[PDB]
Amino acid sequence: NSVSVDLPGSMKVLVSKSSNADGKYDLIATVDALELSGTSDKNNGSGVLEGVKADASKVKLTISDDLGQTTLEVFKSDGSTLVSKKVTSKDKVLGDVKFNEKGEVSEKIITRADGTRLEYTGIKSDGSGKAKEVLKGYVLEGTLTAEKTTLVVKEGTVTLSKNISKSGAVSVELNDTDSSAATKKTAAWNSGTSTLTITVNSKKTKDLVFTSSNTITVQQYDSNGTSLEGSAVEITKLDEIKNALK
Repeated sequence: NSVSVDLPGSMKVLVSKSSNADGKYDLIATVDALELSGTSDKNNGSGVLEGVKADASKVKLTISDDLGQTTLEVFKSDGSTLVSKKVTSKDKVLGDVKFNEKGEVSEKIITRADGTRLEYTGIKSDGSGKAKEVLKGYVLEGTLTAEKTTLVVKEGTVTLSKNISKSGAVSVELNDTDSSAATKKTAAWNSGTSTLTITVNSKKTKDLVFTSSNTITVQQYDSNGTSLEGSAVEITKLDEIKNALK
């Protein structure tokens, strides 16, 4: 009979213990009540399974040869145009994509391995849309273009912009429309340490670090402006980011 194999994306597939006359393995899977079935030339659970929803939408589950990745697709009833695609990759990142009546991407939600998310909605043919990053404790809102995602926090005359390039690189900037040189904030970005250093009146005031854990930390310089003091504090609420910009 069969062997159960654990899949990425909280799924299971049952694979036949031995092969058929063609050398092939039977695959069976239930996905949210829908029975899928398939045949594979490998013995490990990898391969393609198919089924059809009660509304006649076609479904396909594709499991990569190394079991690292699953793709779950729903199609219109003639199987030609995508309706939804959910891809869990070997680093457990999820991409959940919705398509327009013409099967072109309209919405994409990325869930990172740590549970933080990028939510892109109202995606248009040029790759532009609306964006939101959902972090632990707070959300950042902005826009998407084919160049970059730009999330924005505003506080007084100060605008902080977090940019995620098309390839995933982060960079951050600060603009202040204050003209009083005593009080106007400016900032320099170090992409090497992923640190935004803020300055007021030729004195460093604080370092904002945009971490590889998708957190933001704040650490103040001493009253001189010369050197850091105390220790970095993790932002836990959008107000604490706003405070850092005061």
